[PDB]
Amino acid sequence: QHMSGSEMRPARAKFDFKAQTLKELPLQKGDIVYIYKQIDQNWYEGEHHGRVGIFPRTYIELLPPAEKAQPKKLTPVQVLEYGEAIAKFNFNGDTQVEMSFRKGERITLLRQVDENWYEGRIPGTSRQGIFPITYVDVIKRPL
Repeated sequence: QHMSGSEMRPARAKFDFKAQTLKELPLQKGDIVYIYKQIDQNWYEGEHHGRVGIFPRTYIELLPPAEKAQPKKLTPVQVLEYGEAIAKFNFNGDTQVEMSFRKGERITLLRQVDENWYEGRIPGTSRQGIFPITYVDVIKRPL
């Protein structure tokens, strides 16, 4: 609400730095530090090993780049699957709203118009149309 206290950023120590004063704290190559406040353009301040001090920004890397694609693991939720179906009988429509298919093509279930009618499309979205359920066979209902 106040809009103050920006979040710190993870910085990586490019090299090791020896503390010369109490304000300055020691840093070792590879040591990760968090910059909660920038002392100056040439000096940065952050926390390391539970300690706080200052060091030349030229010795650390502010939020280093990520070479990993970052798969973000996975989750059982936030998922979806399209339904599958196959025509039971050859079908030859004569209208744009009505598509055509043979007695062996796969169909993607989208939704049910009413009870005996539904909308579907061929994988890849090549064709789309409506037709009676009694003329198609379902393989897997949508979740």
